[PDB]
Amino acid sequence: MTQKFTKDMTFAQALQTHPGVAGVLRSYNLGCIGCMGAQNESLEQGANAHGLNVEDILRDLNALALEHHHHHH
Repeated sequence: MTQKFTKDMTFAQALQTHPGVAGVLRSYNLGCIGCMGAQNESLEQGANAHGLNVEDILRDLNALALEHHHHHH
C-alpha cells in the first residue's frame, strides 16, 4: 500500500492531484511555494525549509484522497 501523496513528489504535482492541497499547504505556511518557485521542489524539501515535518503534511493530504473523514458530525 503506497501513498498518493509522498515526500518525494513535488508541490506542483500535489496541487494538480487535489485542489484541496492548496488550502492545506497555505494553512501550513507552505502557500509561499508559488512565489519562492518551490513548485518544482519536493514536499519534504519545502517542509524542512519552513521548519515542518513532512509526515504530518502527508497525513492530512492523503486524507484528502480518502475523503471518508468528515470534519463535522
